[PDB]
Amino acid sequence: DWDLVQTLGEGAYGEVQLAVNRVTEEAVAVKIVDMPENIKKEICILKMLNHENVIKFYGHRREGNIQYLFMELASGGSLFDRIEPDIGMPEPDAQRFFHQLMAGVVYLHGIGITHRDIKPHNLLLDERDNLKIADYSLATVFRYNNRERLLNKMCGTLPYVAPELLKRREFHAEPVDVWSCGIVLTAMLAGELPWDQPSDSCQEYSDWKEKKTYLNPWKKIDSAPLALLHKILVENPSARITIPDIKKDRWYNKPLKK
Ligand SMILES: CC(C)(O)[C@]12CN(c3cc(-n4ncc5ccc(-c6ccn[nH]6)cc54)ncn3)[C@H](C1)C2
Repeated sequence: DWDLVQTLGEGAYGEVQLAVNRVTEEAVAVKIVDMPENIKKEICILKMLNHENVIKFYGHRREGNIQYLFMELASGGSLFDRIEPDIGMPEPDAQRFFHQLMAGVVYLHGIGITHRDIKPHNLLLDERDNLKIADYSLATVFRYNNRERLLNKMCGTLPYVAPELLKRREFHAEPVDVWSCGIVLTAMLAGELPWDQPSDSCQEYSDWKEKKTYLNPWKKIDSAPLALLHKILVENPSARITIPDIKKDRWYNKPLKK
């Protein structure tokens, strides 16, 4: 019924392909997984999703040991491909994408789900350039029956992970996703990642902690979004800005055009 045309992206288990229906020509995204605990959890999370800034899940089909996960194709491609290396993108476009990213993350956190791997390759765009949070292979429950569960597993992508994930045995989920959103905002406004990892052995991270904002990528960023990044990229997660307070930030609320 479907023909595999091109690879769309990668992940820790299986692969995501562009599939074209042999009868209707309908183009969709399909995740093909070989061989059980991890896929059952992923399917469960994908079934919970219903929001404008999260990738739409059509359903799943099992054939022997092979699992197929059907998702709405993001015709605008990835946010990664909108970032010009060493430049970024126009500040109004970055602000709009950031507003949409916050909308999707508030939605996930509201249903007690943490994404755990927010980065430009996992942020896709529809026909009208609406951002959509994709890939739930690392996603997990951090709140159930109004009771929070601490995370105790290391995962994600090193330039995007919060420092507490490397240091603490257990840590709160929401500040970790807030942090990765801050690295995404830095990438959008500067076209470069600030550090390989948020550790003391990383000079670029030490330089940020020492407020050396006269260095790249910070010197490419205007004072208003930089003031927001100073509130997000806070080492101590208990002192880090929360999403309700990000929504009150001067740059977040600044009228911008084109
Ligand atoms: C230019 C071109 C060749 O015509 C494009 C590029 N496009 C896309 C779409 C997607 N999609 N769409 C849905 C979807 C769900 C999950 C994932 C994913 C990424 C990582 N893990 N899961 C990726 C997904 N990814 C990348 N590029 C559309 C084809 C436009």
